[PDB]
Amino acid sequence: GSSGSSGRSYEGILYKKGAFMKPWKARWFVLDKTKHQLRYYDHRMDTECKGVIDLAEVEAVAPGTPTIGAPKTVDEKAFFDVKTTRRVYNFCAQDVPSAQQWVDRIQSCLSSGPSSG
Repeated sequence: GSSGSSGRSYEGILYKKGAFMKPWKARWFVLDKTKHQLRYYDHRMDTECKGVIDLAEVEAVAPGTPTIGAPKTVDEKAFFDVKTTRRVYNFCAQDVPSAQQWVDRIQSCLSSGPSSG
């Protein structure tokens, strides 16, 4: 991170696969490093958070490719899939880099393993 002070975590635009008539939906996600969870609100600063993704339940992530429905803004070197216990998630930032940061972030808080080394 470093860039800007910001709260005690990160926050940026994050879309989600459509899987429906309509294309992907752009939502405001919240990469909480302190809570290690994924909080996304329908609208920037909504009454309450709608849905959570325990990063601690993330198996890993991989840079996927732009499919149908996705935005024609971001590139292919941005989209990143998030694997969890529940199911696979399709996410992508609004930039090739901005995305990489999203990954590194999520990847920076995957699952607890062996310490010391």
